[PDB]
Amino acid sequence: MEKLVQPTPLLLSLLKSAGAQKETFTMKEVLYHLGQYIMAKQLYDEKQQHIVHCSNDPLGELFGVQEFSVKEHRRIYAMISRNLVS
Ligand SMILES: COc1ccc(C2=N[C@@H](c3ccc(Cl)cc3)[C@@H](c3ccc(Cl)cc3)N2C(=O)N2CCNC(=O)C2)c(OC(C)C)c1
Repeated sequence: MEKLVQPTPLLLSLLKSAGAQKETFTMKEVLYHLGQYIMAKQLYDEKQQHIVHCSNDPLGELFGVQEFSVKEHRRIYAMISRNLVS
């Protein structure tokens, strides 16, 4: 089985803008919708497309960074865990 987690308000709002419909998700579902948000907002770098630019988007406040690479899975997981109801 997989644990169902509960995104805090800001993260949840970004997930729902990407199409998410519920309030609890597996981590796989959180990541998927977050990736969809990034694609929709065109936050990825044009030239190195694994790089995500947050400096001009609310995602930047949420995570607390300016850029991250989708290769940094531990960093991304950490940023998400900071934004779950404990
Ligand atoms: C070569 O370009 C790529 C390569 C891989 C990813 C990626 N890889 C996936 C991923 C990344 C990190 C983790 Cl921890 C798990 C899965 C997933 C994802 C999930 C969460 C976040 Cl915050 C960002 C991306 N994520 C994506 O969402 N992708 C993958 C392919 N299909 C998509 O719809 C876009 C990618 O994401 C963009 C949105 C930047 C771009």
